Amino acid sequence: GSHCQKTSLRVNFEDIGWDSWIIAPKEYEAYECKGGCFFPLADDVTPTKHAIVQTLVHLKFPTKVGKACCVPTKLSPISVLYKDDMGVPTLKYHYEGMSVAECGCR
Amino acid sequence: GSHCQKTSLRVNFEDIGWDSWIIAPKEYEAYECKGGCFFPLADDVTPTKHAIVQTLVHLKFPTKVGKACCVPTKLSPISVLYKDDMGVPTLKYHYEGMSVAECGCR
Ligand SMILES: [Cl-]
Ligand SMILES: [Cl-]
Ligand SMILES: [Cl-]
Ligand SMILES: [Cl-]
Ligand SMILES: [Cl-]
Ligand SMILES: [Cl-]
Ligand SMILES: [Cl-]
Ligand SMILES: [Cl-]
Ligand SMILES: [Cl-]
Ligand SMILES: [Cl-]
Ligand SMILES: [Cl-]
Ligand SMILES: [Cl-]
Ligand SMILES: [Cl-]
Ligand SMILES: [Cl-]
Ligand SMILES: [Cl-]
Ligand SMILES: [Cl-]
Ligand SMILES: [Cl-]
Ligand SMILES: [Cl-]
Ligand SMILES: [Cl-]
Ligand SMILES: [Cl-]
Ligand code: NA
Ligand code: NA
Ligand code: NA
Ligand code: NA
Ligand code: NA
Ligand code: NA
Repeated sequence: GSHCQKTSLRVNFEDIGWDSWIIAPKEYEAYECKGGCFFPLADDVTPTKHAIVQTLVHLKFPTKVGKACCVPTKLSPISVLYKDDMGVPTLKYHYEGMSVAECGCR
Repeated sequence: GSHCQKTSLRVNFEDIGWDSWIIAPKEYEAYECKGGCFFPLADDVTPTKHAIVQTLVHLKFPTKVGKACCVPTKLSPISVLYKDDMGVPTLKYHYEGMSVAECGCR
């Protein structure tokens, strides 16, 4: 059963070019939503009626319409130590939208 | 600029096998979110920080991590005339989550 779930994704801030303004941490766990949104669906997929309808339409017209996507439905914040406009290391205690909390078909 | 926007998708309830319980309408406009989530991004894409971070990581490791997805971020309801458990045509005035209102990279 390769369905929509949260899997591991470690993100190094230097690789994405954010080390120019983020001092710490060097890496953090962002996770990622991976998996198919096809039927039969599952309980924790938590689909919208539109993703269900869209998946059905994709099944009958695969070349015209795409299928639903496994995306983050809830995000959690992290804390980062960034450079202030005057070079002062300032802590952003709740940097929102950085880590995946829940996944779902949308 | 092939970016994340709302495009047309007409859904026939008979094709998706929902005509067994939905009397009317035969078809309705559900729309769909289509388009790339790559950079440079746009204003109405309205990305989360995780979709931005994920797209960056995808750019540097295309085979390990997938990119962000263009998905519905807000849904609108429709009205359907369905069969009651005793065969009575009943109107569901607000059948939620059926039509796309806004799109975005998630
Ligand atoms: Cl299965
Ligand atoms: Cl199902
Ligand atoms: Cl829904
Ligand atoms: Cl939902
Ligand atoms: Cl297919
Ligand atoms: Cl397509
Ligand atoms: Cl979100
Ligand atoms: Cl706290
Ligand atoms: Cl904060
Ligand atoms: Cl923030
Ligand atoms: Cl462009
Ligand atoms: Cl951008
Ligand atoms: Cl965000
Ligand atoms: Cl947002
Ligand atoms: Cl690519
Ligand atoms: Cl992949
Ligand atoms: Cl939604
Ligand atoms: Cl009304
Ligand atoms: Cl209602
Ligand atoms: Cl409803
Ligand atoms: Na087709
Ligand atoms: Na997907
Ligand atoms: Na999200
Ligand atoms: Na790679
Ligand atoms: Na997409
Ligand atoms: Na949605």
